[PDB]
Amino acid sequence: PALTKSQTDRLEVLLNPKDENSGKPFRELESELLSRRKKDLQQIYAEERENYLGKLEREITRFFVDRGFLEIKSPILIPLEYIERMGIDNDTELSKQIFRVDKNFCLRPMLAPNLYNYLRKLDRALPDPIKIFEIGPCYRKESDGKEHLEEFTMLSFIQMGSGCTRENLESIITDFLNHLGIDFKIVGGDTLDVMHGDLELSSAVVGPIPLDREWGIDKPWIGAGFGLERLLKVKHDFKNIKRAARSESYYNGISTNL
Amino acid sequence: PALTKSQTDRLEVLLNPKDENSGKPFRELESELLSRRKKDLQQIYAEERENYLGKLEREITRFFVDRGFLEIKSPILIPLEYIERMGIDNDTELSKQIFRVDKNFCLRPMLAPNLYNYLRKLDRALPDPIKIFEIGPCYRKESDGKEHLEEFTMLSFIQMGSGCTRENLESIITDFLNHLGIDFKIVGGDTLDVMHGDLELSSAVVGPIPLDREWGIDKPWIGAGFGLERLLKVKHDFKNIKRAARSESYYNGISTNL
Ligand SMILES: Nc1ncnc2c1ncn2[C@@H]1O[C@H](COP(=O)(O)OP(=O)(O)OP(=O)(O)O)[C@@H](O)[C@H]1O
Ligand SMILES: Nc1ncnc2c1ncn2[C@@H]1O[C@H](COP(=O)(O)OP(=O)(O)OP(=O)(O)O)[C@@H](O)[C@H]1O
Ligand SMILES: N[C@@H](Cc1cccc(I)c1)C(=O)O
Ligand SMILES: N[C@@H](Cc1cccc(I)c1)C(=O)O
Ligand SMILES: [Mg+2]
Ligand SMILES: [Mg+2]
Ligand SMILES: [Mg+2]
Ligand SMILES: [Mg+2]
Ligand SMILES: [Mg+2]
Ligand SMILES: [Mg+2]
Repeated sequence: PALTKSQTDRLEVLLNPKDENSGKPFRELESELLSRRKKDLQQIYAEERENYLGKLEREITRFFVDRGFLEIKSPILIPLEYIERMGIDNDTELSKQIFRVDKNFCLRPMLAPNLYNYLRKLDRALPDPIKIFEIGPCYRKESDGKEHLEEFTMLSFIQMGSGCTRENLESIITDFLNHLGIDFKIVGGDTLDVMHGDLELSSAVVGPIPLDREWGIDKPWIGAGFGLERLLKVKHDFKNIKRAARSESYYNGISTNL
Repeated sequence: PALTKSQTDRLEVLLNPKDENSGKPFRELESELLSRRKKDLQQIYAEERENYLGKLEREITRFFVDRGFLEIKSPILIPLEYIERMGIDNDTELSKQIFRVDKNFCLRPMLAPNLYNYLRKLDRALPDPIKIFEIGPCYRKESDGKEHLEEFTMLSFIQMGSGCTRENLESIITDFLNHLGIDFKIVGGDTLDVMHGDLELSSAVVGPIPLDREWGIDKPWIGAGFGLERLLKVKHDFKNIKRAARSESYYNGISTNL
């Protein structure tokens, strides 16, 4: 007879985007998909052995290092006061999304506060313009599940000082996404969102903005923040973002429950 | 007159391992070190632009991928039950070191529980022996500060099935550390610690151990866990591990308070 909804969910777990009702019962559809997915893992294991998320991070790192941006690795566990100093008050959606740790810390929901601090300190040492980027874990409590992870990975890059125009911002974005092979449109201090269909890949900002002064920043700047799992989702055409996440249930978008 | 202890602390912050009392007052020692450290940052910014921690991670990744180990990226935020299932009861030192998040989660203090789960699942897909590794953030509350970080980075690798001997374990360790250029001694299921002088670089284990069965593991295995910041500390001869940490105060071991 027809597939149950539960059986269809199970097959959808094992289904990869360009695999492709029939006289075929569940048992045989499942056995066929199990066989294909095991072979996919075997092929990764025999050849490249790289995780997509780690690999994307290395590729993005190369891109920005080669374009003059300094690679930052800053804390993931940050002072809780950075959150209010970011102007995230009980008025904003974000205030409710913070994972708190102990009395005085939290998991960073974005890279911005640490990068603000790096911008100010590095301005004492480095010639104009100051170009930096970080890639790493960020955390947000989320109700939604298809485009949101509670544990995700952000790329943020910033240029500060000379050349901080909207055109140069859009140009970096454009070179970046064409380099990765990802289709996009830019939709618009100035605040621009980089969209893939209805999926937000990035929020980008042309500074200065009034918030800067809280962080001791008094120069023009441009920057953007990207979700790596969203980039992976689009690039590999995963229909659920959980296939692109740090996970025990998926490896390079392949189910590990085989 | 003599340097105050506070002034000496300040200079020690700006002092890098092979920089080198005098008729020289604080102001001029400080200005000289400030000048050298700014130049160090300028040189990084002009040339390589890579963060040491990120770079070490890429180098370690290459090493294990090239030796047949599958690269894993698993959650950092893990179920609290993984901790007790690791046999970390209120009897062990570790139970007191867990950063809890919400009711049911915590920051992983080690990579082992997630890798146990990957070993069991991948054994259904991959040929013997199963070789995997992960590098990423781990978290422990620590009282000590000179060799311990509360936020650090672990490398863990595991081989499971055939070839899981103490000799092959010691051989991987040995090739690994000679590749990185780090001096060590191995000190000794079997439990071995990889030492640099009095500093522990790694705990390594030859399985099986009784804990395996909790995780559905019933094969021989060998593995080890390394602190990346400790490796960096030794390699760059930093006298405090905070120079090797994710930080807003140090960049590649250079003070950012200039
Ligand atoms: N929970 C999440 N899971 C996965 N990626 C995320 C998440 N939150 C943000 N991102 C990514 O980080 C980028 C910058 O963060 P930003 O604060 O602009 O997100 P956002 O505007 O809250 O996104 P959304 O409207 O989709 O919630 C986003 O464009 C998105 O790509
Ligand atoms: N708090 C920490 N900061 C930095 N590195 C750490 C920390 N805890 C563990 N490591 C690194 O992780 C490796 C494996 O973890 P393990 O649980 O064996 O540490 P440990 O035996 O508790 O170390 P120690 O005796 O130094 O506390 C250690 O050999 C060490 O290199
Ligand atoms: N607003 C996003 C992306 C972003 C925008 C501007 C600057 C940066 I640095 C990052 C975020 O930080 O959540
Ligand atoms: N005991 C250390 C290092 C280690 C030892 C054996 C196996 C693995 I995988 C890792 C730890 O996991 O904290
Ligand atoms: Mg949001
Ligand atoms: Mg949005
Ligand atoms: Mg946004
Ligand atoms: Mg310890
Ligand atoms: Mg120990
Ligand atoms: Mg140990």
